[PDB]
Amino acid sequence: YDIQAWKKQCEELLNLIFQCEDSEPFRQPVDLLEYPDYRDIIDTPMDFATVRETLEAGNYESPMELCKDVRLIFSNSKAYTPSKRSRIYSMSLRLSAFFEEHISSVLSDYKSALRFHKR
Ligand SMILES: Cc1cc(Cn2nc(C)ccc2=O)on1
Repeated sequence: YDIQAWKKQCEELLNLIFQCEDSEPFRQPVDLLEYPDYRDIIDTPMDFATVRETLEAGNYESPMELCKDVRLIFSNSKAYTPSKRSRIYSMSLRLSAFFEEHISSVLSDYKSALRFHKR
């Protein structure tokens, strides 16, 4: 029932994501010089360095907020892909499965801890 435990758990999961080869296209903001129409398709760019920085700055109140930003990385990849068979989009689907597999217990533990706090 540790209300704060999610933060270190998210730091560790981000470290695992950074060591994954599938995260390479998502580690830094999408290069607007290489994809000049990116902002015509994507309203809110997101990447894993921005997520890690937001977490380290103490600018996430809960793992749900972190999860919303990570999911935005994947939805942006899906929205920008010209094909569901593209390399970057295919990497995003594997990385998303890995993320969802690991974030589930973090969210469950946090919500359980908060319910215990308000019992
Ligand atoms: C994340 C992310 C990276 C890209 C942009 N992109 N990158 C390459 C190498 C080829 C096609 C292409 O669309 O789009 N979202």
